[PDB]
Amino acid sequence: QTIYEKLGGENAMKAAVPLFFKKVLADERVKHFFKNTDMDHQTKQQTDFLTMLLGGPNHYKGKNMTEAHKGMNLQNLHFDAIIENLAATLKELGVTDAVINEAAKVIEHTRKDMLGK
Ligand code: HEM
Repeated sequence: QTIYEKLGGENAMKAAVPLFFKKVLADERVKHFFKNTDMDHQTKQQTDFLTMLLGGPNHYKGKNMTEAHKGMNLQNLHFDAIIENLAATLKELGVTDAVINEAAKVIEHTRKDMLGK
């Protein structure tokens, strides 16, 4: 069983990513980083990245997490906000706390790759 399957597979991921962006783009700590972002493109990259990271098909062709956030000098409070919004998204979509934690635990390894770049 992969975390991707536990979350409900492809239709669940396609629902979760725009709901995660709806919470990110409402969060004072991080919404402004997206001011000039093409959000259709970013929906596709982020769906492909999370799907690959959580054990679904690997079709991610984007940048690595240092390149993706290069020159943003992101701080720990920004990464906490992204995790909090993904957790709130998956909870609103009916995922149990155990599965949200498994997913967060994988994503958390990316923190050192993108902070302070
Ligand atoms: C730490 C707070 C974070 C902020 C403020 C943030 C913000 C951003 C922004 C502004 C861009 C794109 C610049 C543009 O193309 O318009 C980007 C690219 C990306 N971010 Fe983040 N991100 C953060 C954390 C995360 C996390 C935790 C992940 C994955 C778990 C992630 C995955 C990505 C991916 C896949 C891209 C796309 C790279 C590509 O287009 O090739 N980010 N991010």
